[PDB]
Parts: sequence; structure tokens; C-alpha cells
Amino acid sequence: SMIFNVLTIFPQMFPGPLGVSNLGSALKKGLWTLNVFDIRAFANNKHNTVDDTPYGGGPGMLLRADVLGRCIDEVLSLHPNTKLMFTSPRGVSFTQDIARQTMNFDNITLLCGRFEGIDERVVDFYKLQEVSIGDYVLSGGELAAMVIIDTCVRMVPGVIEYPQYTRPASWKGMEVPEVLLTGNHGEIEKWRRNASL
Amino acid sequence: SMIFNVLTIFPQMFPGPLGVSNLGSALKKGLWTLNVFDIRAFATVDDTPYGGGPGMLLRADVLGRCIDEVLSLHPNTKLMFTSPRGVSFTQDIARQTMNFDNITLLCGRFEGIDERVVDFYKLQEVSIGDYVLSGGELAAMVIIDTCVRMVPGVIEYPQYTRPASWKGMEVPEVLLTGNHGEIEKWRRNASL
Repeated sequence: SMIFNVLTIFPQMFPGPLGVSNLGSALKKGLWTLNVFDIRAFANNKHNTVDDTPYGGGPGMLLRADVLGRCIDEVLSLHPNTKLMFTSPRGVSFTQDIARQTMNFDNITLLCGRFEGIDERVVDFYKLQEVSIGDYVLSGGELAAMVIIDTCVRMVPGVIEYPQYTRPASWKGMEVPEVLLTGNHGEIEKWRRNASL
Repeated sequence: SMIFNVLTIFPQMFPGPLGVSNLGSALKKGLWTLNVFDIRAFATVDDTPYGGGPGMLLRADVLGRCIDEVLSLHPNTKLMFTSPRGVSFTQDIARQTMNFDNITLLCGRFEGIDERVVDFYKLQEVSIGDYVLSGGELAAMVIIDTCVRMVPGVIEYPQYTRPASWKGMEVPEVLLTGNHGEIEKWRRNASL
């Protein structure tokens, strides 16, 4: 069973899109496992704070190393060989091929940043692998984690170019390419290859 | 208010991540608007493809009824469809998308959609990255979060906060000096 551990201050977002259709049923059959750790539960402080203002000035807030360290050490005690990742803009560009390389690991941990990010000592101490799902700024790392997990889980055994058409044969005066209705396997294959280029 | 219309066979997924924190509170106070159209209400929505092939395909007639309804309500909406063949979504493309006050995101499922829908409506195809997802919903969320963040009112160096020492690792001392000039220099130099 491929195991994903997601570290978030918004545990209630999950499984969200991951609980639907093939992902969701594979999750119920135990072909993959989703552990969603609530970062706020490891705060262990007055007011229960996960974040604070950055040293040196600057706006916004930053996830604290001590809080994140407690969450991550708990994950590591449970999964000593997990691959620790972190959703961020300066990461490696996530691609189908990066997803396949990730598949070499049976245990992945996705730390989701919020606010202005995380204390950098966390990145360096744990040697987090930074991953970016694209060149755009999101509100936090959760959607990025969901993107990565969907991509990867689709490749777990047992889980799962040319234009396509289905009924009706005519819709708003627009007709399906006729070759598709001939049952002519050779012409259909030829048509599909040429429509693909 | 900036309007997003999402067309999906999984309306129950929304708002989801878009209903949390700043996005969620901006939504509740009306800085932006999320209309989630259930494609299934305008029908079976999917059928086997002409010519053979695995899987199913969302039907043109069903999608057309849903899209035509969206168009009667928002005649000037920018029609978009999330798909692997699309333009690469980037911060720049998000800024260009902002030039429209009204955006519609059709989310594909199964093996995709009937191609006449793409051509009749001239859907702008958008891809959030070079990877295959289970459907267009997460791509719609990424696009919406990205865009909504730039609506007024809604909202590279290493950073550090307390404690000053953690597992024997100290915060760079310059950040604790209150020395604005040296902090600026240090942040400039660490951004390379």
C-alpha cells in the first residue's frame, strides 16, 4: 500500500477531491493510504499558535520550526523512511516524470505551507525536497499536495491525444466525422493518428 | 465582484479548498462569486465513444444545455476547459484571465468531452502542468485560487521566526539586530 502523509493546518479540506471516484474507492479498498496530520495539534503552547511574525520585520506570518518539528518527528517515528516533501514555488517543477520517480518510494510526506511559508531551519534540518506544481501563486500548499497525490495514486496498480465523439450523431448541425461510424478499424486508426498530428 | 462558474459532475467537491481562510471569507463577503453548475442536472451525462476506445465521454447535448444556460445568464463569460493539451497556466496567464470579470471553467471527467463542444464554443483549453489528473476539478481550483488572490480586498529570501534556537540551529544573527540596512543587504545576498 502506497502511503501519503499530508501535514496541514486545514485537515478538514481532505480527502476532498481525493475521496471521489477511483481515488476514493481505491482509498476505501486500501490500495493506498492517506494520513492527514493536523499541524495545530502539535503546537503545545498558550493560544495554540502554529505561526508567528518573521524575525527581521516583513509582513505576514510564518509556520514555526518547533511546532513543525514536533509534527514531522511524529511522522518519522511512525514512518522512518518516508520521503519528506514540501510544496513551494522554488521547488522542482512537478511533471509526470517526477511523479514516476516519486513512485519508487512507498511512503511520501507532503508538508503544506501556509501564510508566508515556513521557518527555513525546517527545510535544512530535514532536507525537505521542494516541489512546485507550476509557476503560479496559490493560497497554500494543500491544492499542490492534492495535485501530486492524484497524479501519483493514478499510477498505483489496481487504482485505474486525438479528438473523441459520442452520441448524438448530430448536435447543433455538427456531425461526427463519418469514419467513426463505419466500424472500419483500419480507417479509424489512420484517422486518429492523423488527427493526433 | 469577480464571477467564476464551475461546471462539474462533482458539485459536492466545491467550494472545498476555496471555502477556507481568505478565499472563504472573501467569498462570504461577496468580493468574488462561485457558481457551481451540476452538469448531471442538464441531462446520463457520459456515453461510449464512437469508433471504439476505452472509457466514456461527456455528451455534447448535455454539456450544451449546461453551457447554454450559463451563457443566457452571463452572455460575455470567458469559456475555459481544463485539459492536458491546453495553454500552460502561469501567473501571467492568470493576470490575462483577470481582464475578464466573468470566467467559466468546464471540468472534464472520464476520457474527456465530445470535441464538437470545444469547437462550437471555442473553449480556451488550459493546462495547470504536465501531469495527468483524474479530472478537471483540481485544475479549476488552482486557477480560481490563483486568480481570486489578485482581487483587491482578498489579500525570495529565507525566513525565520521564533524560537531563536531550535535543535541547535540559530537564526542568522543579523535578523535579531533591528538593523534595517544590514537586514536588507543580507536578504538581497541570500536571494542568490
